[PDB]
Amino acid sequence: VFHKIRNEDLIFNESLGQGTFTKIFKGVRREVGDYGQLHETEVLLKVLDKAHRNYSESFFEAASMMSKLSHKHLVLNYGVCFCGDENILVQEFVKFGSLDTYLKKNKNCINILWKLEVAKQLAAAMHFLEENTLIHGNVCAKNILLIREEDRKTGNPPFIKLSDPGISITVLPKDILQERIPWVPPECIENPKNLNLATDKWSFGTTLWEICSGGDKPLSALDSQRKLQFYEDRHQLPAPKAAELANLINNCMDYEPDHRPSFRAIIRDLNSLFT
Ligand SMILES: Cc1ccc(Nc2nc(N)nc(CN(C)Cc3ccc(Br)s3)n2)cc1
Repeated sequence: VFHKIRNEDLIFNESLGQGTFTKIFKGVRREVGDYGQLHETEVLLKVLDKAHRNYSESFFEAASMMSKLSHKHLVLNYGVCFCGDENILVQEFVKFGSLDTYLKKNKNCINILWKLEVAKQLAAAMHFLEENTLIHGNVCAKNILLIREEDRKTGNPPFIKLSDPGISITVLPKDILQERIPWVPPECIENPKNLNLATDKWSFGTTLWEICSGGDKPLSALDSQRKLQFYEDRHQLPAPKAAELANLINNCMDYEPDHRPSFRAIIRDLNSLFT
């Protein structure tokens, strides 16, 4: 059960765009913080129409269950505003935003070791979720949030978090799942009830492809029908431009869900690259 935030303490400043049946804003939350200090905290606001009751309930149940598992690589949600005809998730505002946009804005002038570090951090988050048997179901590079850039002087690496899960693919329209190929795995295209921890291993592979491809979207040239044929003919993605993780990508994007490796195994594989 999330902390309730009053509409009166939320200021909406910028309209940023949309997610899946959500509207996204930058704003400020007025709050009493540590030592009783009054703060105006920057927040990322995700707004759902309460008339889409099934979507809203799925969205907030997913955010709540994940926010019960505090972890350094899982986004902080401050709470929720049951805000009239809308329900609003109040999330921390991450300074550098989504990783796919970041990589594009930096023109993929990012070395493989940076990419490896981000993959290790995501894998650490996913291992924690796996140990907690919590399915995320929407792993993608847009949901990797960059808290801090690398600092070459100190040797500090970039630092990421994984965003909230959003509406479950067990509730979303089939057309949305197909648009989300190749993040949504083939078994969930066949039947969304096949959602399983194995789903996240597949999507982790697709996410690593995105990271290695500078924020390109795999299969962007394919409409939904060509994306179905992609899975029918059992194709794999092409090796990304930075090919060091291509084997891992393909091992995670296994058409047999039960064969996808555990996140402990994935981490050991990541740790073994470059001796
Ligand atoms: C330009 C800029 C810079 C930083 C941030 N900060 C941020 N903080 C959080 N917590 N999450 C996100 C990304 N998630 C996927 C929500 C969004 C979906 C669509 C958009 Br557009 S933002 N961005 C946002 C915009």
